[PDB]
Amino acid sequence: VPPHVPFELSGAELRDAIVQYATNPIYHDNLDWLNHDNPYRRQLRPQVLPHLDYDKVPGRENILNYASLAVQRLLTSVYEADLVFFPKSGLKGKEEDFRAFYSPANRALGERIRPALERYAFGFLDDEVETWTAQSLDAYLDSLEQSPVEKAILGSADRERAARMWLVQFAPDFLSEASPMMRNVLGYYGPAQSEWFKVVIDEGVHDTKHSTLFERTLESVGLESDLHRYWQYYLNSSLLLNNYFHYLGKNHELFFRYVGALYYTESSLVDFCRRADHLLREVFGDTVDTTYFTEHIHIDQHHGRMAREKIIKPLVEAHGDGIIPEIVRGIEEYRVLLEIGDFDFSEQIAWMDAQPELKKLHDPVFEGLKQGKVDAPVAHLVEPRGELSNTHCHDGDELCHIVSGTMRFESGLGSSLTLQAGEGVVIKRNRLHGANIESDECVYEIHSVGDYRKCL
Amino acid sequence: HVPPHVPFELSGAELRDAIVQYATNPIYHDNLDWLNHDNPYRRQLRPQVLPHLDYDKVPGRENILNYASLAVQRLLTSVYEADLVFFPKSGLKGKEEDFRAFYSPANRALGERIRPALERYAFGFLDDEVETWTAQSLDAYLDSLDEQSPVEKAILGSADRERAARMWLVQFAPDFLSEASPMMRNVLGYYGPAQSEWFKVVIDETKHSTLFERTLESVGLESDLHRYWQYYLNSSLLLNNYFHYLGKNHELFFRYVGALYYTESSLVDFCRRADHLLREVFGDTVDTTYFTEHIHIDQHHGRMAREKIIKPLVEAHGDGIIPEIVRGIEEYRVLLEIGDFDFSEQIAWMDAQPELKKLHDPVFEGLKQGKVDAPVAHLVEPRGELSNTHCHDGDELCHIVSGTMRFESGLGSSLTLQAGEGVVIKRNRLHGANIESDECVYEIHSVGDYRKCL
Ligand SMILES: CN/C(N)=[N+](/O)CCC[C@H](N)C(=O)[O-]
Ligand SMILES: CN/C(N)=[N+](/O)CCC[C@H](N)C(=O)[O-]
Ligand SMILES: [Fe+3]
Ligand SMILES: [Fe+3]
Repeated sequence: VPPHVPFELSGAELRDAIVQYATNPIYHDNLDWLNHDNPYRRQLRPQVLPHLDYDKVPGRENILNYASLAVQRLLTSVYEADLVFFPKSGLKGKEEDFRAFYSPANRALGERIRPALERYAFGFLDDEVETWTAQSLDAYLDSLEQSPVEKAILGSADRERAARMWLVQFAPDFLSEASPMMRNVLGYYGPAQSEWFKVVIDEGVHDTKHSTLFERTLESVGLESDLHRYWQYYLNSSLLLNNYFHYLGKNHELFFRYVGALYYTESSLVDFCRRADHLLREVFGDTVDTTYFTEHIHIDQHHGRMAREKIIKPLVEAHGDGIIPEIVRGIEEYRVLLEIGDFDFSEQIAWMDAQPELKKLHDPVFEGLKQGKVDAPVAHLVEPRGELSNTHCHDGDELCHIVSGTMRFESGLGSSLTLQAGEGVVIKRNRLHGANIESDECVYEIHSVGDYRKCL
Repeated sequence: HVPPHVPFELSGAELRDAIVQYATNPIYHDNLDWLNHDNPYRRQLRPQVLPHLDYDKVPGRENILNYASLAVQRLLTSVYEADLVFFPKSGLKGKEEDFRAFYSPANRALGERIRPALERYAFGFLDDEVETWTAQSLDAYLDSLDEQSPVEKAILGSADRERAARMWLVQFAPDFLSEASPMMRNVLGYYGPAQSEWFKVVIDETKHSTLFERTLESVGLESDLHRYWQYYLNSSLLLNNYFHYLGKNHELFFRYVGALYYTESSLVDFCRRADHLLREVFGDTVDTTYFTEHIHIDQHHGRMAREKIIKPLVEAHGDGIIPEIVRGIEEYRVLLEIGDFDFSEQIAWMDAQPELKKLHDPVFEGLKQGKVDAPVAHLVEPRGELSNTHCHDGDELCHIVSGTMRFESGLGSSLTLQAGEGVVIKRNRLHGANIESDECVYEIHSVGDYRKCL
């Protein structure tokens, strides 16, 4: 038997493999803000990927940096090669893209880089979450206010816009509802397998399928339900939460983490749906369809009790107390990700609402640079009409200054500024944004100021 | 600027090395026993032979029961099954290291890198075995689809009916004990009304795996995966793997739609024959509930598949998908033919062991007359060196010089070979051996066609 060479992929070889995956034409920059009923095109900004360091895994303070957003986008695309999608309008005329996404090559290239991407995406959780007995576990589960999202949306300068931005964050999860969970039903194991399957079944009648109900919610507020129309408006943290469940479902060494996360999500579901129904009704009035959420507003309309009694209990008995720390870890990791999502979304809404003031704030920041309060690297850019900078973020504060021409500066769904000669905008660290050129040519500068407040 | 795309490429020595890399995980090394003992993480891939196979030369149908094809089928089963959840019947306690060796980032990535090449090797021949359509002509075709069956003939014609039937039943263990797992692969995602129709079929599969457990146990077999790994025929793995292939690779979704229609439409006849044959072989003691769940004509999802899956998909996605639907049906039918042949051949081979032990004498004598010039391998193996099951691409003569060998030809099919004895080993037939003396000295003569030595 030849010696086993352990799997290894790092450094330049890893960078090249990531670029190889992501340079498939279906991943190149979109010329528009939206994907138009084409579930095979996902914007991975492959031109930036050669310049990121995938070997240096970020901690929590840096997980909203651009490299993390880039990796979350990559991971979503890799996981979704296992999911079936067809366009709403049918496959006719989209066969080439279908075959580009579902190909032996696209799968193999993505699967080769998946281990490194998962370390980059989830490695920080090792430091955010810390032997057990059946006794300790029972106490723990037993021990488990206006929410951050409610505050963000209800306090917004534009409540309807803020709520629409919120709703599109759920498109990949709710429109493919239960897909990551279904990954745990394949195979051959104990009575717990049928219990898992029961939960999945709840999430074959198409009209009552929960994804169909969420389609109606989106359509009732003027949004569309084709995946991934709103790709460029998906926040880092939203992708992270969705990806976490594909991670747990695909990687069966993490099965017991999923068991924990299932218990916690089912136990929290009714409160989540009640709040969602209330908030949406307050924002949109009679016209919003909240049936997706009201399917679970009755106190017993969840699978939490069954998860504890028919999944956790039999698994601990069968497989021993060694699995308990994994159950707890799934719960605690998921709770960390929820915190990150609340922060990221709140920050994004504030950033969208502040655009007029951040356009004005360009003036004193630009003046500060002239006075030499900060010595800021400058990038000088010249871009033609319709060069659409697909959405991204930067790791420090940046000042965008227009020398000549006209730019549409995009900060969120329904959140835009028109920047003309001599105008600009303060771009806040980690905030999702993009731009398009509206004149024949636009000449502009990006100044890397670090902390814009030092220029004031 | 966007860097140029380097197309995915893996072939030649790099591919061989990658296959060996995957398969040298300790959980894949040769078993010291004939059976896996309630450990679903250990699968025998005979990694020591893998460096010497040519994965670039894709076999045609005449060669798909050759050893390289068996080796690739074993590899593919293991690669696909990393996506399936298994725990031991006795629980995970004491098997955690193997659990983590199978479900690891490395094991998955190594298997996925080689999956494209393995699938070309496994299924490439179908391109030449199966050859624009309209909704009209598809209807005519489906309408045109339809005497002991080959399996009935093989089992009821056997020298040992109970043994033949047990050998048959273990072939289904990976499929039936994980029932509907490959089909479940098609329900993930977001597509039309057909998604919910697919899901309904999956739901419809007491859970059926539990019923098959009872069938196995009623005839003295065990239901832990993969106890009987070394007795799984090439063709059985091929049939199971085909459905994981269709389910994992969504460019093949429409092939799966066709294969679903055909399997549902053939299910009742299959189950009726299985029930009758098992009752004849075993009498009152066999539990056939797994099969009698589907002995009623038209009580399958065939009509729904045609009206609620095929029809809406053709309307939505166009007539371009129709040839793929047909191809799934025709490919599956080819694989069934191969399975019928392979299983029939294996049962005949098991039943003929006493004659093939006697036939060693004239074949060995023929080699002395100078009838065939045959390459000879001279082997010396200690007690308990268990040659995990495999096959050869030509007929081989095994001759024992000294010591004692258990020569294994199938489940419950064994010969004891002593000094001066041996056996004719028929090409493509699954077999192995164990050494029962302190040392056994023996010879393998590559005779090609043993009949030329007579
Ligand atoms: C308004 N521009 C901006 N925020 N940039 O980061 C520069 C964009 C540079 C280039 N068009 C791209 O998409 O990378
Ligand atoms: C009875 N022996 C036999 N049929 N062989 O092919 C050779 C056995 C060679 C070696 N033990 C192996 O497992 O490959
Ligand atoms: Fe930018
Ligand atoms: Fe042999």
